[PDB]
Amino acid sequence: QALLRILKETEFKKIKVLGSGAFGTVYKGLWIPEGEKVKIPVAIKELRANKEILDEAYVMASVDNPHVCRLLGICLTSTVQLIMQLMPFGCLLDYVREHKDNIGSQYLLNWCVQIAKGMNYLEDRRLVHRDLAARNVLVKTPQHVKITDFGLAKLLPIKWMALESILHRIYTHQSDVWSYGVTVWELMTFGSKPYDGIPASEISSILEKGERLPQPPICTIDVYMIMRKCWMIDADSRPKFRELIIEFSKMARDPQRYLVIQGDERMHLPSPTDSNFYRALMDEEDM
Ligand SMILES: COc1cc2ncnc3c2cc1OCCOCCOCCOc1cc(F)c(Cl)cc1N3
Repeated sequence: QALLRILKETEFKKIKVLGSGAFGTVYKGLWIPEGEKVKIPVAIKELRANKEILDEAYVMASVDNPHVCRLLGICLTSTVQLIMQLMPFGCLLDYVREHKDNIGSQYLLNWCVQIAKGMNYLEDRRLVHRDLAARNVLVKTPQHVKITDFGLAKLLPIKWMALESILHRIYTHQSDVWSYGVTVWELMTFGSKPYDGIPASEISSILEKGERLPQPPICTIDVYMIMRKCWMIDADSRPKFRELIIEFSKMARDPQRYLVIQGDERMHLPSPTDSNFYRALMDEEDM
């Protein structure tokens, strides 16, 4: 395909390590096009059957949405190194932790809109994410986040999975809606760990008995009810992503009534001069 570039070992180098998961290790790298002197920053994930890999990979490189990250290139040899575009701000989970007092309700609600927009695109393409979490939402600019780690799931998180995924390994677009709720909960708690102190082996036990994540202190009841319907036992009773896009888009038009944060009227707001400046330098895709 013309979308997944197959790279040689000799045309890219790992430079600095950025993080790891229980799947692979993410490096900041450099691509040196053959015959050129430039060095282009890329992100590289070295994972811990080659045809199966390439096939799932083509499926990945076929995502064309402003809020979904595209797999750009691959190098199948010693280890499976995956190449995508570098996001200098990092993952959305770390971003809300380092800035846990200077994030206003306009940003948080718009992030919820965009993640749902990206998830809705995955459902239209009939692709199940399987690993949605704040750690797997990247920040391109503060005004533009993107969902990442799409396919790595099958190519290779108890507290984010739905009960039916935990009990029966059933992953559907509605179990992704459960995962979306936990991702939204994480953002409204500024990066708190869900079920902190609870062993992962016991989560399905507490889920069956009716307990859910408690109400974050900044959430009104309108926002918390959306998160609670995402955790209904009946998977067909959970909201659809298209319904979530509409609901968070409404609340983003009056952020102060649905989120109570201290100084929200003193926090930075996306400026047109600022949004145009970010676009010309870091974010030229369509939107
Ligand atoms: C500025 O720092 C970063 C820039 C990045 N640019 C692009 N992609 C990244 C980046 C990760 C960074 O580090 C922050 C913390 O690490 C994040 C650990 O979990 C998120 C991993 O999600 C991925 C999945 C993948 F398949 C591929 Cl290929 C790449 C990434 N991650």
